[PDB]
Amino acid sequence: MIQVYSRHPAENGKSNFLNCYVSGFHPSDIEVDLLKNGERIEKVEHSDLSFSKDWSFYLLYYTEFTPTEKDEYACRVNHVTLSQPKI
Amino acid sequence: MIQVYSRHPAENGKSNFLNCYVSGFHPSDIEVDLLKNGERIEKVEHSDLSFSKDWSFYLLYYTEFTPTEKDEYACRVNHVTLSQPKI
Amino acid sequence: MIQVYSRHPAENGKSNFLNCYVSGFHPSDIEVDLLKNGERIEKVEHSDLSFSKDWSFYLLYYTEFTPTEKDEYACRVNHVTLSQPKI
Amino acid sequence: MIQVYSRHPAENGKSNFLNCYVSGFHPSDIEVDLLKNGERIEKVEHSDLSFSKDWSFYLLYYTEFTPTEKDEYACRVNHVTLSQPKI
Amino acid sequence: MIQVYSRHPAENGKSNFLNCYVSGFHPSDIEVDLLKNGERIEKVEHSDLSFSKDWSFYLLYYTEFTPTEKDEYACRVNHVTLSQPKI
Amino acid sequence: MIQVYSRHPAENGKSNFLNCYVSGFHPSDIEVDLLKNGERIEKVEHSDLSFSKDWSFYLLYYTEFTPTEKDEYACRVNHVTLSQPKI
Repeated sequence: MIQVYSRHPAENGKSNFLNCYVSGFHPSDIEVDLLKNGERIEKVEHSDLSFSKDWSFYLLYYTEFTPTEKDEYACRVNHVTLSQPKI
Repeated sequence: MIQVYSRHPAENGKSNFLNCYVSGFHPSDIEVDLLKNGERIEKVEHSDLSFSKDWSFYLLYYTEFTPTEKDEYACRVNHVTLSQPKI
Repeated sequence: MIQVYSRHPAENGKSNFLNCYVSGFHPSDIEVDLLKNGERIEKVEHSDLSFSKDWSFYLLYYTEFTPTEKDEYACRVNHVTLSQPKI
Repeated sequence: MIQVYSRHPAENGKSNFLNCYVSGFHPSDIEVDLLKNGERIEKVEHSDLSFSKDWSFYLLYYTEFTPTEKDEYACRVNHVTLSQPKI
Repeated sequence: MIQVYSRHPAENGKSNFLNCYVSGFHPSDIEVDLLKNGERIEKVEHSDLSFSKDWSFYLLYYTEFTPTEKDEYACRVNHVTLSQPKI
Repeated sequence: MIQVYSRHPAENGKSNFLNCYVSGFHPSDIEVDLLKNGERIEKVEHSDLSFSKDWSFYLLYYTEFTPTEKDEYACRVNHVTLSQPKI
């Protein structure tokens, strides 16, 4: 007998907002599961749940890397109000 | 006997809004599952749930990488109000 | 007999907001699990849950790395108010 | 995996022979069985294998029991030979 | 894994022979069994294997028991030979 | 893993032979068993294997027991030979 009681009442402005510049590897809210709720299981073999192997931002082989850039970031944010009254 | 009680009452402005620039690898809200609720299972073999293997933002072989760019980011946000009254 | 009582009532502005510049490897809110709730399980073998192997920001082989850049970061944030009254 | 190896090579003159007088309750070679060889059985309920309840040779109610008998037992057995050579 | 190796090579003149007089309750070679060989059985309830309840040779109620008998037992046995050579 | 090796090579003239008079309660060679060989059994309840309850040779209620008997036992046994050579 397994009983699970999961509650997530409220979320306000969870993630990734009001950003001038976002880049790169940013996966979010990803759920990978096997036999999350299991009862009376004889066997389970050869399970592979590897998310990734190698993280390399710059991987160059016999390369000539010459980027020229002049980037100006001038984002403006005014009067942002977040309210979560709870009674 | 397995009993699950999952509640998600409210979400307001979850993700990825009011952004000047978004790029790259950003998958979201992805669910991959096998036998999430299982009862009286004899066996389960050779399960592969690998999400990915290799993350490489720049992967170059015998390359001449010469990008010239002049990018100006001038986004403006005014009077953003988020309200979640709860009584 | 397994009983689980998990509660997450409230979240306000969780992560990654009001940022001038975000880059790199930043995955978030990722859950990988195997047999999270298990009862009367005879055996489980050969489980692999490796998230990653190698983290290398700069990985170069026989490379000439000559980037020229003049980047100016001038983001402005005014009058940000976060309120979470609880009664 | 259940393996049963039952051998009964030889029987010679098993029972109830060369008898002058046999009477009464003598049942023989009676086998009563339920699920003699069973594998992976979830449940089994309300099994009744009672052979008998009450043994009463003389059961009399308000009876007048007056038997007169003159019985002579004069059986003769000569030169009975039992041979079971085993090589 | 259950392995049973039962051997009964030889029996010679097992029981109840060359008897002048046999009477009463004498059942023989009676086997009553439930789930003799069982593997991976969750439950088994309410099993009744009672052979008998009450043994009463003389059970009389308000009875007049007056038997007259003159019994002579004159059985003769000569030259009984039992041989079981084993080599 | 349960392994049973039972051997009963030889029996010669087991029981109840060459008897002048046999009476009463004499059951023989009776086997009553439940789950003789059992492996990985969760539960077993309410088992009743009572062979008998009460043994009363003379049970009389308000009885007049007046048996008259003149019994003569004159059985004769001559030259009984039992041989079990083992080499």
